[PDB]
Amino acid sequence: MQDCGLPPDVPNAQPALEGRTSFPEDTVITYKCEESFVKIPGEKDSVICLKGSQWSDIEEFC
Repeated sequence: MQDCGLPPDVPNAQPALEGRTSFPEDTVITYKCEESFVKIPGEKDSVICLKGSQWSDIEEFC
């Protein structure tokens, strides 16, 4: 369906979901590093809901 489920689990980061569990195609979700963690400059900190109900890849960035 034209919707993705929960975004991937990134270690030491938490996504901002704004109170929802389902996201429409092209939805961009940004992660914030957890306490005692700082984002690594020049790294992706968000994912996007693409076709097939699949999220784009994201690597640990904290």
